[PDB]
Amino acid sequence: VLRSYLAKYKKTLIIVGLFSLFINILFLLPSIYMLAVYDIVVPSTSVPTLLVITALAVVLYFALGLLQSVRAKVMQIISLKLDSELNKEVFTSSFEYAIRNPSKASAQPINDLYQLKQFLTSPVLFAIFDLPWVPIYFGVLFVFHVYYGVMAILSMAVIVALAILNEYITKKKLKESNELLVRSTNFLNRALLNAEVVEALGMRNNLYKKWMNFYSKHLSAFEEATDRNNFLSNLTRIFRIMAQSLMLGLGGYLAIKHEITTGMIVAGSILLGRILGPIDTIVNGWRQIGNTKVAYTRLNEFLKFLPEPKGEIELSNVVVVPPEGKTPVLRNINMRILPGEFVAIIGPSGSGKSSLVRTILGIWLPVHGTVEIDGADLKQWDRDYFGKFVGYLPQDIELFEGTVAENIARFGELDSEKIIEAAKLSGAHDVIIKLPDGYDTYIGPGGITLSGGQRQRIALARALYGNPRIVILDEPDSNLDEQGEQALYNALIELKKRKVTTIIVSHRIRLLNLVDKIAIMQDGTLKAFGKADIIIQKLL
Amino acid sequence: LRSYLAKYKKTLIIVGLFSLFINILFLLPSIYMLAVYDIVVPSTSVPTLLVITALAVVLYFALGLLQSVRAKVMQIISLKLDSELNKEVFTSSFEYAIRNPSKASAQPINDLYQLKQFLTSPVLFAIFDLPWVPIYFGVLFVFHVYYGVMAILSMAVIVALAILNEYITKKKLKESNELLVRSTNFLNRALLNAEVVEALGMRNNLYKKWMNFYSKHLSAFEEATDRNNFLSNLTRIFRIMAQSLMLGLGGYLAIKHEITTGMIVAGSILLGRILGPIDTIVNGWRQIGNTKVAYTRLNEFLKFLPEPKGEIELSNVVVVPPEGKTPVLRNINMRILPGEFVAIIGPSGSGKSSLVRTILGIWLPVHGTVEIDGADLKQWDRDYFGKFVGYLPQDIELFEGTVAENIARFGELDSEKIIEAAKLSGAHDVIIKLPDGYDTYIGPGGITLSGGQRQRIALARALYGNPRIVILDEPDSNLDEQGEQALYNALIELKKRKVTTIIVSHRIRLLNLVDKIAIMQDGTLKAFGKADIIIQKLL
Ligand SMILES: Nc1ncnc2c1ncn2[C@@H]1O[C@H](COP(=O)(O)OP(=O)(O)O)[C@@H](O)[C@H]1O
Ligand SMILES: Nc1ncnc2c1ncn2[C@@H]1O[C@H](COP(=O)(O)OP(=O)(O)O)[C@@H](O)[C@H]1O
Ligand SMILES: [Mg+2]
Ligand SMILES: [Mg+2]
Repeated sequence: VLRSYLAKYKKTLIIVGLFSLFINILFLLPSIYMLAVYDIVVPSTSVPTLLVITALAVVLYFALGLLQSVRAKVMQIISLKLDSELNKEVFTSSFEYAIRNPSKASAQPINDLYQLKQFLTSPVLFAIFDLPWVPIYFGVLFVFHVYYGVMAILSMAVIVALAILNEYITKKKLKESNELLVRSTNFLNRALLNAEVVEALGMRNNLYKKWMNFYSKHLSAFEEATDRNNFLSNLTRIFRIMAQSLMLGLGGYLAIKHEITTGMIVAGSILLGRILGPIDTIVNGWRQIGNTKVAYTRLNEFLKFLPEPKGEIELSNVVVVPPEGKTPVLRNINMRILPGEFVAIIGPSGSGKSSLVRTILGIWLPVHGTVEIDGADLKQWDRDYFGKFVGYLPQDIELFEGTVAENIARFGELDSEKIIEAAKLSGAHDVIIKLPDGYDTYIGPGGITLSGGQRQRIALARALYGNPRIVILDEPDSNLDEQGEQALYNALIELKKRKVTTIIVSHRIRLLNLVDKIAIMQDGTLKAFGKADIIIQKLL
Repeated sequence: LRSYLAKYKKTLIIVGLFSLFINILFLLPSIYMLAVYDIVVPSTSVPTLLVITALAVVLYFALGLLQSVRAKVMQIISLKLDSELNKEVFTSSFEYAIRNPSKASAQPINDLYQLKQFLTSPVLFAIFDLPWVPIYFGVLFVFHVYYGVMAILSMAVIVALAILNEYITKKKLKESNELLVRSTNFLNRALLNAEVVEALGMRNNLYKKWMNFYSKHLSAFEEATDRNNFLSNLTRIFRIMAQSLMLGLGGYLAIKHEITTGMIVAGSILLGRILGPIDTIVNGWRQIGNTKVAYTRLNEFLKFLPEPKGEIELSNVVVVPPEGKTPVLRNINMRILPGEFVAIIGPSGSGKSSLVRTILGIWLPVHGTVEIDGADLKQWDRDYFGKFVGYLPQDIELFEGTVAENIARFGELDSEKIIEAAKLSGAHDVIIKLPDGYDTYIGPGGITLSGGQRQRIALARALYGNPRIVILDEPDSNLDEQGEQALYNALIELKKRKVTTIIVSHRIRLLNLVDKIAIMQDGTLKAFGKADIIIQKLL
């Protein structure tokens, strides 16, 4: 719905439409200064009247240019009010969207938003705004004589024809050529993440074959598109010259007879170059209209996605299907984790324990049943506020581009106090010291500039930042060393004495004692969930 | 460097000869205009009127052709340029992204797209007409002296406005573009971690951090277009006004005794062609601007361009990671004999993965040598070398595609070979339970798989091809009891196959199989000796 309405809010298009008209009227001046002169050459009044009409011409041209220059700065502001309102919604909606549709997710909505702003500022757009006021030119050429604009009609029927033809032989190629370019871009982006192994196992040429299934199909569309577009963009620019010259052909064949003023011989041809003018410039730069309309529809779809916790968690009749999953990954999960309770989630890798984690948090939505936090049904909590009360350390850690302090603070306001205790609790503090420029050390995208073991320590501090009521650690011991594990162990102990409801996905036995309740998963179903001492019995 | 590939082509002289003829053929619109006034003086009969018209039409049908061939050629020039640079950009991006992880993106492919667009665009044809503007200049002044002055004193005005347009946008187009890419890159990188973002609700927080790039892009995109358009507007109106002021002098010179009768218009027409190209240039200097950015960036991006028995040896090796000033490996000295196992243990951050990444030749040292069997400072072509090595990185780097493909390193799908590799790694047990097991669609990186499953497959890829050297960088992170048991069996079989295996792990079981052990600390190889010795001294 809002897809069109966000651009529809700007009603200045009439204010520019009304305005475009006034521009188009002054465009007659070069043609007025054509007839006005030959109505001065014959009467031979060179010294005075020409120069007034010259002054008239120059002055009106400054007025012409003035009424034409300010049109541009309006579309620019239109592009900003367009940008500012869409800018935030694009960046926020993308994160929520890239979880429901992880297959298709990139910064393309920005580049397309960028592509639109370019269209509004582009010269081709104004060439469209000049067209709805062409019937004025169609008239002034006809009021002088009927044999003239017959060419104007019959040339328009030929020029408009070529412009229409340019679409239907490139509409099917460009829309394809633009898209497959994005697929090739994304494929390379995803692959470049794994550049390390690609170089290790030298499988760059092997991936090149795989990459060619998208790129070779892009070129085949780009070649035909530009070729056919160039073929006809040339026919429209040259027909502007021939048709103008043919006006002299009939502007002489009918001017040797005094039906036409001796000066109107030329003025008639000029007006044709302007009736057929915008269409020429349109087809010449039709790719802008192409890619900005392709970029339009692309940014279009993307925008269609638009108390205090105490510790009780509950799952009732829960079935979860992962985004783009087809098959259910969690089947009939029934569990109630009381406040301040510890929970170890053990089991094999096919179990779906990270899925139970992701659905308890609310990352994944259950297709059946409900997830209740503090009895209250989840999805009623605000995503932005609910985050300050929960802690999360995923399996893939997921640190961000920024400094250590920023990361731990979830890129909130850097509270030198809050950050220290978070690092003191997680034990991350003793690692963050060693960094060149501790706490202020720059971490590359994802955390590439840091050891995975170090990353997880810092990733823990972030989880325990601001003393959350719920803590979900998903295999926080992967990549950790002896010290890092001792740190995690201490954090759990202190956390248990603070009475923080915690869930740890871990099979490390040293921490299994302080668990109270173990949950066993198997084949996407909750096989067992009871007191830890009771589960450990059943496990021997 | 990039230009030497453009300089390869000498067809630009054919562009020269053709563009030359175009400038001659562009005289007809005004010459035909003259031919009209020469019908009038004699009132030469009207069948002759349709004759010169017939001449004009047939001449224009040739004008369009010699001008559309340029479009047919420049179009072809862009393709043979692509096919020469296409693979080079793709294959180097992986090398580049390891040396330049900060600027690691698919951008260099996008810059290629921008150039191919520039060769096809109408704006480029305007540039090819400039060096023969003196032609129109000629007919204009040779006709009348006072006309030639206008053409000089006019050209100097648009050229002025055109040069103003340069150094008031040359500074912002570079920035407006550069930061939009870094805003793109930042988002993509940050969008990989959407899982936490949604969990901890820090999207608005990232937005504040992200605006340090986009707001600077907007302030650059805004000012660049505002300044550019204002100047482009002083060029479009000036062409219309300069053409009108030509008739201003065109009329004065008809009442004075001069042969200006009828060419009064032909001057304005020819002038419109002298000021024709530049008008179309400034109207779209954005393209020329962004292509110059795309040109240099892709040019800069392109500036970077027996069988092993299983003996590895490092000597005086000093390694500094990409984009770090400090060394991460300091004077590492060790030799791994063929078929010898090696455990790399040490505190987290001591530089184990670093020692791994340099043995494999991913990172290059600033000092010292990495020799494989013979003195071989990465003289191997990695495309051939990759067949002989197996690698399981800490981050378990799978790709979008089938398990089969991933295990085969996207080589030809050998129905047999994949399974033997899997049966070795123990992945075969796991791969089957997936629906249409061996031909499942693994999402990009393995999002559609449990990380615990991903590491099993990654081991199958490692082992596949019966590699001489096998490096496993912490292959037990996220492994089932069964999966850990599988890796244990895999290592046993590899030791019977006398493979030279380097396992980075501190697990109890593996240290017993591993023959020799290496202890790391502060990027210095603290120790390297027989396992039975070290293990006992770890008490
Ligand atoms: N992003 C995803 N999309 C679809 N299915 C998924 C996704 N991630 C995991 N799965 C499915 O869930 C299973 C793994 O569940 P997971 O929660 O990862 O268990 P664990 O925590 O033990 O690794 C796999 O069999 C896979 O089919
Ligand atoms: N990609 C990188 N860029 C720059 N420095 C790095 C990078 N990776 C690791 N380091 C540096 O090396 C140290 C850890 O080395 P690493 O190879 O991760 O050893 P380990 O794998 O045993 O942690 C860290 O202190 C960090 O400063
Ligand atoms: Mg998991
Ligand atoms: Mg490591």
